[PDB]
Amino acid sequence: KLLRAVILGPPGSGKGTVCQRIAQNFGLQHLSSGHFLRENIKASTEVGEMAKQYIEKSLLVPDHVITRLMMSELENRRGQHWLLDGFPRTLGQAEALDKICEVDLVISLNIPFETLKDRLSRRWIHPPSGRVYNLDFNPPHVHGIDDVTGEPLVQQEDDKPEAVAARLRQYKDVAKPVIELYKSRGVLHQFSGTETNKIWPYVYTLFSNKITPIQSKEAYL
Repeated sequence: KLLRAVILGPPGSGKGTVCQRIAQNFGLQHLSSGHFLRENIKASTEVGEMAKQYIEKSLLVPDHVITRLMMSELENRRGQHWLLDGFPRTLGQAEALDKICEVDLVISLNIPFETLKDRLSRRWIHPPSGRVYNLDFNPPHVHGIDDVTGEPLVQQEDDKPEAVAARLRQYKDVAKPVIELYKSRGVLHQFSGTETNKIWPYVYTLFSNKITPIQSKEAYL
């Protein structure tokens, strides 16, 4: 009856964007830990003020605080369709979620490493300012130099294949137990394609199979 949907993927996969587009196209509310955290901190709720302290003191909000905050928000929404963006991250979080609902749909965006590494291979940066140029997207106005200063661009260590592969492995170590849990329940769709422009229709058809769209012309595209 009510859709319980989750979208997962590593940083830079496009899941925040796809979630928002799904939210507009299907009239779902975009639910994420980041969004509820900001809301709670802004409103100075009990969990909000804890979270604030975690960020200021340790630069990191513990998973159990995110869990607490999500479960309490989702409990105030049990009469609506849920689209969870990037939650559950960990297996304990998944176990908590399963106590409050039956998850019907999990999408994981598992873009091949070769594809992620190639996008990052044409990133150039102006170190002093942090200005970023992707040559296939937002190239500099003059080859090899910063738009503002005319100073040389460089390729940084964070975008090199070894740094990228290490971050990908860290993400998968955390994500794998959740993927396996939902894979076993028959609810899981993994995008592993090379054409990232196909992510949007791939996700869209999976929601169209569950719920009727609000017939926007902003689907294509």
